[PDB]
Amino acid sequence: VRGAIFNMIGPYFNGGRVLDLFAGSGGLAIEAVSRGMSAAVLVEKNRKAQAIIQDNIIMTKAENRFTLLKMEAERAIDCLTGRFDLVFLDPPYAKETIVATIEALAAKNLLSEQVMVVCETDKTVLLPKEIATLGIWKEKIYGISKVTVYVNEGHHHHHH
Amino acid sequence: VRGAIFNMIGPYFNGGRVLDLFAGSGGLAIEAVSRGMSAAVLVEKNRKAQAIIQDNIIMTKAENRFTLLKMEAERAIDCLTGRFDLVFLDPPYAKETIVATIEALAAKNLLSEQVMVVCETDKTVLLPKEIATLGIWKEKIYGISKVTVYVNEGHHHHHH
Ligand SMILES: OC[C@H]1O[C@H](O)[C@H](O)[C@@H](O)[C@@H]1O
Repeated sequence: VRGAIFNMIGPYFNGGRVLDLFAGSGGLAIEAVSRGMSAAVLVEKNRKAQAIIQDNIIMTKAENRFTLLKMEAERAIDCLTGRFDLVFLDPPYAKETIVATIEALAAKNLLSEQVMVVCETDKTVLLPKEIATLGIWKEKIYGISKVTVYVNEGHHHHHH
Repeated sequence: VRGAIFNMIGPYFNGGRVLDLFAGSGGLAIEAVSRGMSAAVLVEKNRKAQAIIQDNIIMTKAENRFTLLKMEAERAIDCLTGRFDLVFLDPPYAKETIVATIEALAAKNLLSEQVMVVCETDKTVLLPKEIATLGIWKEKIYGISKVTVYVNEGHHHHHH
């Protein structure tokens, strides 16, 4: 569904910083940078996922644009600084706390003025229309998952 | 002071990852990227230093190349994953912390084969010739400071 997600929020980007809080294989972050983002911070504590991410980043030929952090998402939010323009939140079902996480990101001033938060959850997960200062821009349900995209009030339209 | 330091280890670089522990104002990491390093991870626990770093990062017009972590160096090392090509160390309890930090970095396999670990300390601080698998390559004293650079046994000779 990589192409599906990017057809929603992209397909191409104008640079910026990406935060992938539950990076997994690194797919989301890597493709985002590929499609136009400048750099990406990937957070994934899963030992097995690490090796895969490492290899995927090296295969991009622009590996230095990726920073992998082996830590819990909550911990990462309390240690990262600066601001992110695109945030990917695809937590495993049992650890999913989209609302709390976005509120934390906003409270820690980790979101850029023009920010987009892409959430991937089970199809059955209901999310509020507004979280912090963000609002749902798009929501698509395909297969057993649902992708919900939050953006800041006044987020600029995407250029085609 | 930076001109002297970089004439020792540079003066230019063709890409790579920088790690600036006990970053302070982040001056070394920023200059290293300006000279050719690809990206930098800076770790600084002090709140005032963090503010300064964030501001300096903006003045580079290439802020997307920096990742600032607000955490203890020890904690940071346990969360880092990529191999680093250039490491800057200027910590409190210099001699003690430099040895412990290099030992930790080496144990976590966070140093590239051709890594340069650059230590800036008071002129009187005496550092050991060897730490873990590293050894002193260069050491220069000027003004009221001393720069010591550690490298791995297989470090390649540098150009002039
Ligand atoms: O927040 C989303 C926006 O982030 C950055 O500004 C990107 O350059 C832009 O392409 C993207 O639409």
